Amino acid sequence: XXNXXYX
Ligand SMILES: *[C@@H]1O[C@H](CO)[C@@H](O)[C@H](O)[C@H]1O[C@H]1C[C@](C)(N)[C@H](O)[C@H](C)O1
Repeated sequence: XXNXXYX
């Protein structure tokens, strides 16, 4: 799960 980036 979670997410992140940076785009
Ligand atoms: C993004 O995740 C890293 C790893 O857990 C943390 O060290 C970091 O503090 C975190 O960044 C925060 C601050 C930011 C970039 N303004 C965003 O709100 C993110 C989602 O959370």
